[PDB]
Amino acid sequence: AESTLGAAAAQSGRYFGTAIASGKLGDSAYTTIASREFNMVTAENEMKIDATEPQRGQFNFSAGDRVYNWAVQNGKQVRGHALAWHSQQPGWMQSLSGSTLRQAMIDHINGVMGHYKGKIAQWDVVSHAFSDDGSGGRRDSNLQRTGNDWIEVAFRTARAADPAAKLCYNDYNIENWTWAKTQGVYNMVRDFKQRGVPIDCVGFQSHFNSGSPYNSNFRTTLQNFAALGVDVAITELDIQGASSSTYAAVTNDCLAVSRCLGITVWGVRDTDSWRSGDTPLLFNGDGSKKAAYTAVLNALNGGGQIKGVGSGRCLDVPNASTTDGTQVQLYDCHSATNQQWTYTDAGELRVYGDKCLDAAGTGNGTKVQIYSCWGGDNQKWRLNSDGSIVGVQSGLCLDAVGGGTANGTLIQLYSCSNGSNQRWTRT
Amino acid sequence: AESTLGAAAAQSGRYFGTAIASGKLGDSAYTTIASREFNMVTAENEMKIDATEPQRGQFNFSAGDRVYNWAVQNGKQVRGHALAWHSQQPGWMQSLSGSTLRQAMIDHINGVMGHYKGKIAQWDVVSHAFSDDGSGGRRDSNLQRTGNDWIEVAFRTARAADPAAKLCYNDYNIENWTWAKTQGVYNMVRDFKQRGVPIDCVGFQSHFNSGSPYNSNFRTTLQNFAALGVDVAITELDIQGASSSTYAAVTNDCLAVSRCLGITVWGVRDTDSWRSGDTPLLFNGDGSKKAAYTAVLNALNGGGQIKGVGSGRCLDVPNASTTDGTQVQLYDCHSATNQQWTYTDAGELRVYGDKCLDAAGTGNGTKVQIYSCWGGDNQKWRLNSDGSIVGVQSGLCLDAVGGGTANGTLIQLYSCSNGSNQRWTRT
Ligand SMILES: *[C@H]1OC[C@@H](O[C@@H]2OC[C@@H](O)[C@H](O)[C@H]2O)[C@H](O)[C@H]1O
Ligand SMILES: *[C@H]1OC[C@@H](O[C@@H]2OC[C@@H](O)[C@H](O)[C@H]2O)[C@H](O)[C@H]1O
Repeated sequence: AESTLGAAAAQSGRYFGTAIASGKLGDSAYTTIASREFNMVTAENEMKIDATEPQRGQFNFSAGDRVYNWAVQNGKQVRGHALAWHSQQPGWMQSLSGSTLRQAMIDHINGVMGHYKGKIAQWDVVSHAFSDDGSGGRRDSNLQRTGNDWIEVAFRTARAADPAAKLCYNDYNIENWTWAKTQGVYNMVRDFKQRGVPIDCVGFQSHFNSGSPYNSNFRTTLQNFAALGVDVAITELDIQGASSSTYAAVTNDCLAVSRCLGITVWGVRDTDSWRSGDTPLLFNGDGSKKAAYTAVLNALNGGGQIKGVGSGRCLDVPNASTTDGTQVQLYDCHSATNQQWTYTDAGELRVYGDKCLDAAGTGNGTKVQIYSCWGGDNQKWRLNSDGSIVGVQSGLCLDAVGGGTANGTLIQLYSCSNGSNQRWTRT
Repeated sequence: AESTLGAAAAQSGRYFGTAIASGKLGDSAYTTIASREFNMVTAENEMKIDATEPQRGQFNFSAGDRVYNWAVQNGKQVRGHALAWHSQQPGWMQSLSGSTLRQAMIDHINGVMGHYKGKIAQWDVVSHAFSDDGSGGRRDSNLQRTGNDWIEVAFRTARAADPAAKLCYNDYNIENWTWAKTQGVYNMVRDFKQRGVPIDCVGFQSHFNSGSPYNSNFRTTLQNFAALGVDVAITELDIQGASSSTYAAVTNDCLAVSRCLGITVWGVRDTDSWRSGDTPLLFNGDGSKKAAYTAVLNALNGGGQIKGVGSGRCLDVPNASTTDGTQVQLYDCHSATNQQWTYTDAGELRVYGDKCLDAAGTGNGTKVQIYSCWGGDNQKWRLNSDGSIVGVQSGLCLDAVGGGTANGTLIQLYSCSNGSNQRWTRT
């Protein structure tokens, strides 16, 4: 299969997952998308320390089990997150220190993994243990204060608790190979593999934004870790603005690494994101597939003028007008700026540099025209492999009215039918 | 004098107003912006029929006076809206028809205008009375069903109630001259003037979006009505996406017509808008001035490479790199693509076509770099006449670190100081 992300990833033995929030499982729109598109699930918060052990020695898996059960019942594997780290610790653990904390860490690992023994594909045993100060050293936390060997102990503890799960070390800002933090983690994992410390995978948060941009060397980082004899996984992927090229680039980086088990995006819809202001996911708040969704799907499946297949004519702006509201048409192809369209990272089809292919509404018969670019979803489009061009907001296809093929035939939105008047070739 | 919208508009004897919502007056950010920028106020809902006459014969001005008092206390004039129309009628009026409704309409006009007698600059006596069906005729409402002369009667009643107020007929979709609706309204106003019916102005909602685009013939529309002997006013202006060129065009249309009294935008911040999803106003949710704000201010005030004054060097992307996160610098100006910036309608400074001048943060010293364009406010800039370039999200100026002038000098964000290292020209 290749119409959904998970199924597309499965073609190469990989998975495409998401972070599930138990509180959203009652949202039909949410579950419809999540059950259909992903085959791997990570509990967004339900399996963390405070959620699973609210009081010292008192475990609770009500929320964790609901996420786990929803996942397995809907055909998805699960990544456990997270067993031992400085963040979101319950009040009682935050106050602990020394051997007492070290013992509480061990007890927590045994309790949680024991509850889910043999049912978890991957466990983020330790996460966010390194600093961002630029030294490439450990983060100063109550756990780190118990001794530099706490991470190694956590992993040894984890292996014994559940030998069937892949044990991962997860962190962020370790994607760019030139960063000190990336090197610090690399050296630790290398040391671990050399000394025989039980670690099977390294998780890369992959939280990209202009403050910590994606860089092509992320593939090199993944390959360098894979060379150490550990699998790698993109664990919390989200990209500020959801650039189509960047999402495709990250997807292809995993596909280029044999040991990359799969990719998980941190959330379903932008409105479900912990960073919603950055609209960093693959689905909009209304549940519509974004331009980035198609870019990712295309990559997973192994994937100028815009000419209509049925007419042989090009998408044209009448008389090279730059007036907002000018409906586009079909016209004999020729070298002119009013027939030169540029597909942007945001999913727009631009002309003249700052004018956007624009849908004047959302239903069948909607006029498609040029309008000043401003970021509306009615100005975003998905370029499908079959040649159809679908409006993000409407979910409708660019359509040459009535199947017309002569010069002057107007363009509208219309239910996709795979008709020749809805298929386009880019040159 | 020329630093705020109202003051700039006053330089041509006009006003620049907004719609005020009484329920938002407790918001310090809201009132700070509103009090500072506008010299005309329209109550968004507080002076409508249901808000001023909750029961037949029982008037209530608690809501209206809160808006009125705030306006006068802050030096603004007031546009009354709206006395007789089909929308937002209280239940008791919705139940009326024929002569009973006709008298209730007259009583309402007398009651409300009497309360505000002599304190209102303009009153939208009747609003939204024409149909959008293309016939150019009247909208079917209980008022229209009382007789075609209801509008005339409303105006005659209003003149007698308060001879000091300018009486306006307000409507939408009457901006494009070619529309039947526009001409139907024109015919009515012409008839009124010819027969001596008291009408002093025509208000144009000016609600523009790709579904009902702004058209340059709007200036001829304004001119046509002005020639009838009535003033004109842009009453509820908002533009989808807040296109800078469109906002400037509309502003210039009013500035070109001597009888255009002024412009009112329908709201303060995008988040306050009745159509917030179209981010159609001049201020963002966090209260920052958008690129469109500067476009309007510039227009009211009379109306490639980016060289730094003093250094004489141009904004340059190091080694013509296209890598996200590359900090920009100053460098000898030369015909190169890694220079050549394009200011878009959305307020971006683009390079390479799809890369955006990007601020990785909001404080002083913030790195200014290139990043994929996605619409973030940290990618929007305002080009001031003094030569400064201010980041919309940060409110800080593009700054050449340490006042450096040699090649390699990095660009950052920094509190505006009018220094030569924060002044740019184009070129
Ligand atoms: C990676 O970063 C995202 C983390 O998830 C968030 O943690 C804080 C919660 O408030 C938020 O809802 C979560 O999405 C995740 O645990 C890290 O590993
Ligand atoms: C012009 O259009 C906007 C109208 O104002 C809105 O009316 C409906 C309310 O729910 C909304 O809050 C208002 O902004 C105005 O009255 C018309 O003249």
